[PDB]
Amino acid sequence: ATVQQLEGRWRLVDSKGFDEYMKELGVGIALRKMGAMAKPDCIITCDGKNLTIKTESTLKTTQFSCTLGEKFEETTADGRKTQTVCNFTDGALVQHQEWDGKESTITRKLKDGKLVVECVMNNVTCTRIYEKV
Ligand SMILES: CC(C)c1nc2ccc(Cl)cc2c(-c2ccccc2)c1C(=O)O
Repeated sequence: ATVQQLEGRWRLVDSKGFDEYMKELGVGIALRKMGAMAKPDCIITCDGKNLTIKTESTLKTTQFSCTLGEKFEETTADGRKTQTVCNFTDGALVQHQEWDGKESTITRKLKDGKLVVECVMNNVTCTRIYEKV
């Protein structure tokens, strides 16, 4: 298991719990409708400890870059300005976001050749699955 195994362009094939996660975040109706109906690609590139994650669809595209282990200001899809850290740990990329005394974790793992993305805030969870393209 290495962070490099997560590289490439990945296409969303299954979502569960995403709308609920967005309601927990407090996302408004315009963006929730967009997120319910987008089928984005995820594009992950990594060079050593440098990581970029771009999420791309007609409806909505976002991108961030970071150094693994380093705290940075991430502007999210829904416009939060979080203190984020990403680490590759026990075979998963773990992204922890902190803002206004709130927290959310997003994990990304390779399973059976598919990218599995899991999100949680206050026990409200989502699982999104991507196949490689
Ligand atoms: C971190 C992840 C679960 C995520 N969280 C979000 C949290 C809130 C919103 Cl409004 C969007 C997202 C979007 C996302 C970005 C573009 C198209 C569809 C979904 C994504 C995404 O797929 O990158």
